[PDB]
Amino acid sequence: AAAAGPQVFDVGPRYTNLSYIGEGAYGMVCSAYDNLNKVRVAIKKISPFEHQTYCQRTLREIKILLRFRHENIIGINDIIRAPTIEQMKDVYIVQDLMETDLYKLLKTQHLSNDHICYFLYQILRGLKYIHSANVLHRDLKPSNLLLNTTCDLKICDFGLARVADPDHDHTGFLTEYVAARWYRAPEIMLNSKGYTKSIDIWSVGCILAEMLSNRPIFPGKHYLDQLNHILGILGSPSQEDLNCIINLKARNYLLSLPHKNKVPWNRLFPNADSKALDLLDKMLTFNPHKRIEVEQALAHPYLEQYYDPSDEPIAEAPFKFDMELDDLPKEKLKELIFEETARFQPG
Repeated sequence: AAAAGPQVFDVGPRYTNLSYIGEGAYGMVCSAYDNLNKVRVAIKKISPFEHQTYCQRTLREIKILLRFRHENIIGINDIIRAPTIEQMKDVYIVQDLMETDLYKLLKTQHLSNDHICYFLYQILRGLKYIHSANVLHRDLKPSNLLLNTTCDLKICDFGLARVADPDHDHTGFLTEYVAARWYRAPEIMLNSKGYTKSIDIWSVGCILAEMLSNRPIFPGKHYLDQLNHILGILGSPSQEDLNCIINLKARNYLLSLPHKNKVPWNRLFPNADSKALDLLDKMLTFNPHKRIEVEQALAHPYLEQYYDPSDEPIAEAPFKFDMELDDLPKEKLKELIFEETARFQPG
């Protein structure tokens, strides 16, 4: 039983020279030498079967990532688990080794306008595929964007992902949310469950702004502070935009706030390409109805060096129906995880 910061990191025959590369979700991550493909790889140990919540996120992510096949979405190369449900306590997920992520890179590295353009292009190319599969990522943030040494970008972490459900998106004011505060669309704090594609475009807009300055654009300390940060830059919502918020607690909260004028993007980002700020403006639109769609963003002039819709594939097999994991008991979720991982068994 090969050990790492001894705990058990027991990874097949084929995965050797374990080097600890931090902590993940329900276990730890280590790089290793894939003795078959003769390439170094990332292996995540997942230990979720105790907690119903851990089981749902683990299954959701595995079902999505095995169905997706796209250059800008992290793939599962392999899954190591016991041959029986009884012996299965841990799952190991093998993925392409990505040396860094955009969080780590933004902490220390200035991005050129060309890198910002290329990274955004790749984010939106992967997001087009995701949305075309009727899936929302719901937790896009720099740490969920993996990069290698040749600047290939892959979206990861579909733990909070859901099938899109715009018909059922409405909710009351101050409804609890799980996804990273700083990347939350304004509507999440007002009247949205985050079941529409527009919530992911907002997150990408936030990431673009963070790429332009190396600092999060809306670093809210609390749930309503998130809103204050947003309205500090976009200014008070228009009457028309308020008219779309029929929820009285949310509308009267917004009406209670002092009037704020829009801060021009060119004032926050004086060194930024004007086309990037044009596209940022359209991604960070208050009204989710007026917010640019992924395919429109790809067609924006900022991305004209890369834009090729024939080379921006969509999903063959969208998740047409809700994945009803909400109140399956753990034991059902462990069996589905077992069944979902079966294709990787010599067995």
